[PDB]
Amino acid sequence: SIEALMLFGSAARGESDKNSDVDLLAVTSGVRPFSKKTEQTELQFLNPEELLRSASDGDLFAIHLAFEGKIIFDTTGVFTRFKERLVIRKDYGREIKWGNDLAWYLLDFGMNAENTTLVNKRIAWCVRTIAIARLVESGKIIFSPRALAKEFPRKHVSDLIGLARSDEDSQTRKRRLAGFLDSIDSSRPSVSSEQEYVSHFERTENRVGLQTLHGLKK
Amino acid sequence: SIEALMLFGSAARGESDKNSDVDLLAVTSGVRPFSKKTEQTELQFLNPEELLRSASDGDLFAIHLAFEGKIIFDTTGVFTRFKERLVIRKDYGREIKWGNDLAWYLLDFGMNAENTTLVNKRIAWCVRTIAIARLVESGKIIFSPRALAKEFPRKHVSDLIGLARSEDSQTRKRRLAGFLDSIDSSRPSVSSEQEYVSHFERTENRVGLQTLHGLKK
Amino acid sequence: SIEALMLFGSAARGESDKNSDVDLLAVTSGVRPFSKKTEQTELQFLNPEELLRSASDGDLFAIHLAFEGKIIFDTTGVFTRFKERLVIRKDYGREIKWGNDLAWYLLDFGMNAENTTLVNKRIAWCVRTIAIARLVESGKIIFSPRALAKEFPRKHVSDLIGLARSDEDSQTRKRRLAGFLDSIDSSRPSVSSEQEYVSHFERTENRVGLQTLHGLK
Amino acid sequence: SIEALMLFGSAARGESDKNSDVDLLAVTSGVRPFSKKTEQTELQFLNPEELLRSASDGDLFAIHLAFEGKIIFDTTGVFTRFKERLVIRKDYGREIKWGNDLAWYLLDFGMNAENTTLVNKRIAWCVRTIAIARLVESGKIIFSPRALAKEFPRKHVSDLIGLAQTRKRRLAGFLDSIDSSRPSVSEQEYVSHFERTENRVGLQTLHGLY
Ligand SMILES: Nc1ncnc2c1ncn2[C@@H]1C[C@H](O)[C@H](COP(=O)(O)Oc2ccc(C[C@@H](NC(=O)[C@@H]3CCCN3)C(=O)O)cc2)O1
Ligand SMILES: Nc1ncnc2c1ncn2[C@H]1C[C@H](O)[C@H](COP(=O)(O)Oc2ccc(C[C@H](N)C(=O)O)cc2)O1
Ligand SMILES: Nc1ncnc2c1ncn2[C@H]1C[C@H](O)[C@@H](COP(=O)(O)CP(=O)(O)OP(=O)(O)O)O1
Ligand SMILES: Nc1ncnc2c1ncn2[C@H]1C[C@H](O)[C@@H](COP(=O)(O)CP(=O)(O)OP(=O)(O)O)O1
Ligand SMILES: Nc1ncnc2c1ncn2[C@H]1C[C@H](O)[C@@H](COP(=O)(O)CP(=O)(O)OP(=O)(O)O)O1
Ligand SMILES: Nc1ncnc2c1ncn2[C@H]1C[C@H](O)[C@@H](COP(=O)(O)CP(=O)(O)OP(=O)(O)O)O1
Ligand SMILES: Nc1ncnc2c1ncn2[C@H]1C[C@H](O)[C@@H](COP(=O)(O)O)O1
Ligand SMILES: [Mn+2]
Ligand SMILES: [Mn+2]
Ligand SMILES: [Mn+2]
Ligand SMILES: [Mn+2]
Ligand SMILES: [Mn+2]
Ligand SMILES: [Mn+2]
Ligand SMILES: [Mn+2]
Ligand SMILES: [Mn+2]
Repeated sequence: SIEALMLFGSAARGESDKNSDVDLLAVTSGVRPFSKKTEQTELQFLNPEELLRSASDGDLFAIHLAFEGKIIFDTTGVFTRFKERLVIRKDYGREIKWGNDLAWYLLDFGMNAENTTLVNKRIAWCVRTIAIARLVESGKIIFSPRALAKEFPRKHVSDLIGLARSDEDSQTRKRRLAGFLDSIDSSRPSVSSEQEYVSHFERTENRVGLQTLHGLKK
Repeated sequence: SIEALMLFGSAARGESDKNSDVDLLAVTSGVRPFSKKTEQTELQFLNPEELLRSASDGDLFAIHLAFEGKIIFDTTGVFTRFKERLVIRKDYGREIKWGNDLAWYLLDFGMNAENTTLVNKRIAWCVRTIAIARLVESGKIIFSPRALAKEFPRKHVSDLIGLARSEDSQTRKRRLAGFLDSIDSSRPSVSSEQEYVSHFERTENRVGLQTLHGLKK
Repeated sequence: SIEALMLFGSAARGESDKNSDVDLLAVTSGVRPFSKKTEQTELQFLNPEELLRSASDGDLFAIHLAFEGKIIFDTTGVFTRFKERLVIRKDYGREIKWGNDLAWYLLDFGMNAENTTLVNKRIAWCVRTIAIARLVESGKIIFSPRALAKEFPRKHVSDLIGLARSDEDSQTRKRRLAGFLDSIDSSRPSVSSEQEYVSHFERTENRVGLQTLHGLK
Repeated sequence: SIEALMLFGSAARGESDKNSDVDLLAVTSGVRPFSKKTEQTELQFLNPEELLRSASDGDLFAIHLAFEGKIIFDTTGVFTRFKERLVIRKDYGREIKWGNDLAWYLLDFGMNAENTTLVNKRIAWCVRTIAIARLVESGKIIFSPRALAKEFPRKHVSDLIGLAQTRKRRLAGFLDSIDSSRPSVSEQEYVSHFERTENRVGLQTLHGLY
């Protein structure tokens, strides 16, 4: 069964934009994490242990749930134990490195891939993650696209996050992503071939990078 | 887009158990009415015009949304315009007869159908529709399966409504016949499955037409 | 200890304005009903037994809590037993008659009273009670001032309810209350003076009439 | 006039006991901060500019509202602008010092004062402000009395905070357990100390006679 249900995302902030979705977190035991999208809705499924682990580890997403989430119902108090476990870290350089390195892979290999929508979705994930992580290190808790652009005013932050649900395949994405990486003083990881990025993602445990690279194939 | 979102059903009452689903209503403009079931969740999609019509027509489901629904968000105020349009009727005999007639068909043809799940679900619909309507007529707003059996205490109400969540099969026909007796029900003047199709079309029993043709699939 | 808190009124409808208050209902065990107003906040205190009684008696205020109230927290489920006990009556002529009789007393004696604020509050109470009850009798659940004037289109409904928080002493209030009473085919009860209004309110169990009458003095 | 309403405190955590209150925050334009207490309810009134200031200055109480408060309604979106302005400070030693100095004053002079109630309220504030400051510096967000004693397990932490006879023995036992140092101060030198260190709560308490 489903122990608890939380509204998060822009709907929990009372904000909306052109193609906004509705974000719902369903806590149910004995299931591996997954999500289902259905006509502008998004259902995120987590088991209770994974929810508590994200708080103990100080996941940026866990910070969002505790900062802006709204409980719809909670029959087990799992969201209370979730907030009790939350430990906000002082250093998110690991998350910054993941978004940094995947941005370089997408720059080197993603701009002509067939799955344009996945590239755009994950280009935004890179810029979003770096912006969220850098702001938390500075003592701020920011998650909305409009506020990330104002609080982390690097080159093309708004444009690149705006790709999150776009099928835009213009080559101006490559020039803008390169300008953003330059504005944050990014350096490409010591890799070249696609196979080397795979090994580097494994070495640095960049799960989203591995999922993105493999997902672009088919 | 999605203007408003409402939690309804047993979760909105804090009465979810093990077999319970999670009921969510999403108001989206332009979409045709449909539902989607995903891992114990049920998403109901309506356009604003359809939502207001159910209020003006005093639909039993609309009374549930207005009485027990818990608004999660509503950017357009559509739920307020929904409640201002609500007109509870003093007479729900039309809805009562729809469930009464379909109950007779399921008693006469559904007890040995292949799709046992659909028959069990639609048997629960007949009993629940009748219980809800009778209680609204007396001035009560009741929708919990447990409270429907206490406030509408007819024979086997809890057992038959429980058939949606499914059990003592092959005694269902006896329990359904017992319920039809306790409500002083009468079978409509039909005696063929085609005569049931004809009766459902005259009386505009859409749930019956869907049920009958759904058992053939 | 406060076991449950509910938001009601216009804030729960998402349509409060600059002149609105914030309506909060607090349930505390072993306490008699009373109200405390604080910097445009209104705190209503009830015990669980009084709350559930208003549902069983079908109080018009209880209908509002059930169809428009939003729970802030509820550690005892008292709002769940509240809704299970609700019984909407087919007739509210008693509440209508209470509002009519008090309106006539204010018209006959209150238009030059010292406590103008109390008179303006209870004038709005009379018209609101009558409008709410009539709309409930017709199967509708209306409570906001704007919708009451639209759904109960009688003379000066909007103006008279607008006196709720007004210190206006103009005699135009008296002419408007008379025009309203004439539009609902109201008739003054067979009472001569102020003492006969007292004996009438006591005989007819008009608690609000007795409270208002002695409130001016 | 009231544009936003928020529930905070233990009721927002669903952890109210027999002696709890109901904490409500009302944002009202053009008012000075003040609070009304009505039959176990606590209404706190703020203007939007003051609410955003507490976020920009990283007030401990602002962090509580952002991570634990439950919005009842918000007609202006001020709570989102409130959360956008939040800047968690890298250090809260200033707050810890304020609570430490006042505790030493109350230990040296307030254990037999007339207003026994006010002494118990400010003593709890000292221990609570110190505990909450530790929790924020460590990245935690649950400011309940049980969480404070659990995460800050010094002697008699739950006893002192639980003060809303034996009070002196356990207050000194707390200062000893945290290796606290009394500031170099008489009761008149405690005044000159709070004034120099800008301990507002220490000033208003001593004159008692978020
Ligand atoms: N821990 C998280 N971190 C970052 N954001 C998260 C997290 N949880 C939920 N969200 C939000 C919700 C919001 O809606 C946004 C959509 O944007 P996103 O680009 O999908 O971001 C990601 C989404 C999921 C993952 C986890 C997993 N991938 C997947 O399960 C599927 C498989 C194909 C498509 N993804 C993985 O690789 O480990 C990683 C990134 O994601
Ligand atoms: N008008 C409503 N009456 C009762 N319930 C409704 C209604 N609308 C939505 N619901 C949800 C809430 C609950 O979950 C209930 C259980 O479903 P039921 O199957 O028992 O009852 C139905 C069977 C058929 C239909 C027709 C629909 N076009 C379809 O093709 O299905 C509709 C309902 O359905
Ligand atoms: N890369 C990331 N790292 C950590 N947390 C992240 C994240 N991306 C999103 N989040 C968090 C915050 C979102 O508000 C929230 C929903 O993520 P989302 O993809 O739905 C974007 P949202 O803020 O809802 O605006 P909208 O376009 O849908 O209207 O999940
Ligand atoms: N035949 C009918 N006529 C009018 N309204 C009806 C209805 N059947 C259900 N409803 C209303 C009320 C349900 O609570 C609500 C959800 O319908 P549901 O099928 O999910 C049964 P529920 O009350 O949620 O308990 P559970 O077994 O899921 O835990 O939809
Ligand atoms: N005479 C009556 N009979 C039955 N119920 C009555 C009632 N008067 C008020 N109510 C119910 C409904 C109000 O919305 C609700 C709050 O009553 P209220 O006096 O605060 C008027 P409200 O609807 O909130 O608009 P606003 O002027 O404050 O912006 O209490
Ligand atoms: N000295 C301080 N510095 C910063 N923040 C402080 C604070 N004292 C209290 N807070 C925050 C957190 C409380 O939950 C809340 C105070 O509310 P409260 O003083 O009523 C204690 P509470 O946590 O609600 O439990 P209970 O005893 O009422 O049941 O506001
Ligand atoms: N029984 C009842 N009737 C109407 N309003 C009620 C009642 N009980 C509480 N209230 C609340 C609702 C109003 O906002 C307010 C004005 O009541 P008023 O009596 O108009 O001064 O007091
Ligand atoms: Mn979203
Ligand atoms: Mn999303
Ligand atoms: Mn359900
Ligand atoms: Mn359902
Ligand atoms: Mn009001
Ligand atoms: Mn009021
Ligand atoms: Mn409190
Ligand atoms: Mn308090």
